[PDB]
Amino acid sequence: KSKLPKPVQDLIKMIFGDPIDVNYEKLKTDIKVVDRDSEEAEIIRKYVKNTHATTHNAYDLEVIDIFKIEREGECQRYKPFKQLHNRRLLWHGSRTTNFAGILSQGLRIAPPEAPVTGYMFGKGIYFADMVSKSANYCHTSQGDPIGLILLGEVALGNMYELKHASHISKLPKGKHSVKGLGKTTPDPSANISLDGVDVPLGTGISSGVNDTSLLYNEYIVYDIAQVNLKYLLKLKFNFK
Ligand SMILES: NC(=O)c1cccc2c(O)c(Cc3ccc(C(=O)N4CCN(c5ncccn5)CC4)cc3)oc12
Repeated sequence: KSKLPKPVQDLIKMIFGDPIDVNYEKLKTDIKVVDRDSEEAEIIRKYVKNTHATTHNAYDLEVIDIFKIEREGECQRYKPFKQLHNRRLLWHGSRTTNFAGILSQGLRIAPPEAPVTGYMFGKGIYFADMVSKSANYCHTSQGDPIGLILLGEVALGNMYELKHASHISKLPKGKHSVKGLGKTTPDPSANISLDGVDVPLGTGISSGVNDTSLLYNEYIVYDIAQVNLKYLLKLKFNFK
């Protein structure tokens, strides 16, 4: 029998579809349950509440569990970016069947053999500031309505801000990331800081950007070391 807390046991069962504690160790990730009552949990629930897009109206989201995560070796990998400016807490969704690999190997760039279809700025690691934009990538359904989503600290630095698809060969000198500019953005006046990381949990407003292909922002880094995975949420999708 497992010596892990029940919510972690349930997470492992979800990810692996060996004993629980053996499957836990395969993730090479410290997983802690975040207390419901805590400042962190309050902030995260607000981020989920406030950044569900109006056009993503097929479902609403309920947070079941919040986990704080620390991948083995992450501290030393992220160190060269830990002091870069413009570090933001951003969403990344993925199918549940991908999470064993994501936690054990981290988020990775798609290999050459994968289609570039779906990647408007070329292969990289993609994030949203609107929970629903990322939650769509969980590919949940009425029959399978529980999904997993990440919050990563992403070291964005100087952003190369684009409005139309462009598979850039290289970042311009002095740039660290790409930001796709959407028509709607979390209200920047509502940004808060959590442990030195900016959290854009404002309700969506018009960005005032015209001549753009994107409804909502997206953020791309091209070096896996610019990501520090921080939280993993188990979400209930309530389909309408
Ligand atoms: N995932 C997000 O939260 C996200 C956020 C904002 C913009 C995009 C945006 O344009 C994408 C692109 C995207 C493009 C292609 C795929 C895609 O098809 N993928 C294949 C499956 N996959 C995977 N398989 C095995 C191991 C690990 N991963 C994940 C990738 C998935 C997503 O994802 C976004």
